[PDB]
Amino acid sequence: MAHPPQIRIPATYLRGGTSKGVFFRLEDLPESCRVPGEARDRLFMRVIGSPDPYAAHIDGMGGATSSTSKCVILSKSSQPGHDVDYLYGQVSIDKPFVDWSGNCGNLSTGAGAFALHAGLVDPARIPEDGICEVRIWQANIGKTIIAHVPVSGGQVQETGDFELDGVTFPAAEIVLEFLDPSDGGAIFPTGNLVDDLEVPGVGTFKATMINAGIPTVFVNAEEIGYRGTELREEINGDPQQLARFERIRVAGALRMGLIKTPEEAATRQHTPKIAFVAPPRDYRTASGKLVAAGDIDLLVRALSMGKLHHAMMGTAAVAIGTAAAIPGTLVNLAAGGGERSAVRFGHPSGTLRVGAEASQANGEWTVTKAIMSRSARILMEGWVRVPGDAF
Amino acid sequence: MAHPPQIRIPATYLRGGTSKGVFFRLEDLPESCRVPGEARDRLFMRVIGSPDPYAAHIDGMGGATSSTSKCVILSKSSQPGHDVDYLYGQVSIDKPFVDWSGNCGNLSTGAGAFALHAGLVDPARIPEDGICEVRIWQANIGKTIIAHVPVSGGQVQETGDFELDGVTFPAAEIVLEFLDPSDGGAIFPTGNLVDDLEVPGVGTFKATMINAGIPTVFVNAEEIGYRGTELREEINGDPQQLARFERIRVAGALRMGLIKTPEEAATRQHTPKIAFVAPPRDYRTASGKLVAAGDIDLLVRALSMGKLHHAMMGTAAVAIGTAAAIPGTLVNLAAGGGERSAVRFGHPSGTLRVGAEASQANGEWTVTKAIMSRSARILMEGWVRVPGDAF
Ligand SMILES: [Cl-]
Ligand SMILES: [Cl-]
Ligand SMILES: [Cl-]
Ligand SMILES: [Cl-]
Ligand SMILES: [Co+2]
Ligand SMILES: [Co+2]
Repeated sequence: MAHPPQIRIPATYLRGGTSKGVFFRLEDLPESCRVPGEARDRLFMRVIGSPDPYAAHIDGMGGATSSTSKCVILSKSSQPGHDVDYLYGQVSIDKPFVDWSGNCGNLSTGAGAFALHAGLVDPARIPEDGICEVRIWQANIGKTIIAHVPVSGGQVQETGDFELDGVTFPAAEIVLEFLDPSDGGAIFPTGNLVDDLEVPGVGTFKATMINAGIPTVFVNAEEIGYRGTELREEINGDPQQLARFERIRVAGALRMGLIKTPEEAATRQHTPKIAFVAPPRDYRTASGKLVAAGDIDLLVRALSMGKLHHAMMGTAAVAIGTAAAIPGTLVNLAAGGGERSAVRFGHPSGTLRVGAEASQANGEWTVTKAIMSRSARILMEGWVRVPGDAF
Repeated sequence: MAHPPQIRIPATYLRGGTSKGVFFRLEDLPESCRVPGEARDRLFMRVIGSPDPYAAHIDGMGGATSSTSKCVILSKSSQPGHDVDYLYGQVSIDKPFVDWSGNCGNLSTGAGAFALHAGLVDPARIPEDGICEVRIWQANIGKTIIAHVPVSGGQVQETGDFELDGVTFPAAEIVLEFLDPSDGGAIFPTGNLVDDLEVPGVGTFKATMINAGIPTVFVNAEEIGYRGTELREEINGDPQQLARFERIRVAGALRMGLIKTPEEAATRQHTPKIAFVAPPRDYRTASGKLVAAGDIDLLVRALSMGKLHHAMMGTAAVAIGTAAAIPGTLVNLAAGGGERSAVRFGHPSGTLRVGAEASQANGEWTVTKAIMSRSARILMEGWVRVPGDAF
């Protein structure tokens, strides 16, 4: 017949962190799609509803945003010491293209949960009640992610009271550890944990300039004239303040070797970031919610693209966690000094717990872990349908 | 336990026309949700991922647009001469509200298909191969919709080569008939099928002013200086042309009693619409595709909000079909006159087949049917999950 029925493909549609994706077990895919290739790419384009000239994904599982135009394959890992191989495809909205070159750290959370819903983890590793350490081989980039997935009654504990910025409703916390994570080069491009940063016409300030997550210039709130508790309204409305921060950011860029000249910074607004830190202090948000000093290890405020950020940027959260873990940095010192392999920092809209491990050898630091918390949940499970001739 | 597992609710996620919705059988809903009420509303808010302050529906089935924030309940009809009752809930994105007062004609297409996937139609009515006449009681507004759903092998024929504007991929055609469809009042507010419309400083033109679908002023292309084949670029770049059309539109508004004064039209830009018609003629689109005169019954071009529309507005498509069916209107005459209970018209980007039936009694016309074609397909089927405490 000219128009056979659609194919039904077992799938699970999950929220993983602040993204949605359609998840497949490798064995559930059509035979032609069980290796990488054009069939697989076509299949996922079609599941998602791409390429779409209307840019709306009305005819597929996509939501017409980068956060909602994603497919994931999990399989039992061939890689020693791992439970699952995790492959992530970013489906272009308007072009026929599936990009396999990246990772989605948000969908990693979903990979750990799905590994268990999918039956891909050795049951010797799954408690009746507790935590399952799901060992994920990120197959796109060749790196390990450990997802500590809570379990009740032998099944993933999905529900709970853990809040994640950008996730409307609270759910159960899944802690992720990115092992040996990888603008490359030295963690401390100046070779020092703290430098005297000269900012022409502004001052000379202590600063930690760190390349971890994202190149970031950190300074002490107090020294640059801030309390560390400031919210967006008291900064983002004063161009004089904002211009001053940019001067510090440019000075650090120069000192970090990210630009050769200060005018080069006009056209390099994304990195480095600029943030200021302080020891903990009670403060209230713009919303009205109180954060007590006892509840946090330090305060951090960061600017992105010339404005104070409302919470914290993802890669900058990694820079904080990394800097906190390395004793002697301004972030470490703000958090109390000594060992700080996990810290909870207060940002304008709430608090965030991050962590890191790092080691030293001939002055030279290596980051061995990035640690963060996210959540995941199943939205729908069953089968996706596509036309059989579409791939 | 403090956080029980999510509930799994049997559901089907379908595209119906140019919308997506989550479809339920009434019997599959939790007991508390099998009558209208707060539980049901909460359930659907939660399935969709509302209310969402981020306006992104990352934590639900919604797509954060009005077209993708919809839930549907079908049940076996209690209403004599009907197969299913069809209830549609529009879920607000940012407020906790489900609106049950409207219909979605696009999701009607999905209602007819789902009625069959859901097993809700008497099998005496379903062929092995042919068409199933699904008789839908639109429970929100109290009206009948007949969906002619194609069937192969005793199952809905979903796939096919029928194109619908706003639907990325072709699928099988489902013809819908809206029985006794219902700015109300007379179909012809002037009492005439054609009037002499005086447009100050522009001219006096034949016009059909019809209230069906939407109040529309129709004129003959030739008389107002157009060929009827014009595309957007040759009109939408000339303010003098656009101002002239608006004068005609205002003249018709006045004559239709929709405004008391011409200045009132400055703040009433949505109705009436203004369109011009012509007998069929070959033309090429901006894309480059040729439409032959033999393939169409007439040409129609409409303006909305002061600009030539790229195809045709939904409610204006109904006005065309209705006017075509009523012998003596300019639309009927453009289409060849006589009986025209279905017509295919050529618009700037393609062609559209619409239909109507109407009857006359003491000069007074009543529309008994609106007929149009759409398509539907299942995107995913199985179960949605929500937290059990969410509703
Ligand atoms: Cl195959
Ligand atoms: Cl496998
Ligand atoms: Cl219940
Ligand atoms: Cl029922
Ligand atoms: Co709770
Ligand atoms: Co085809």
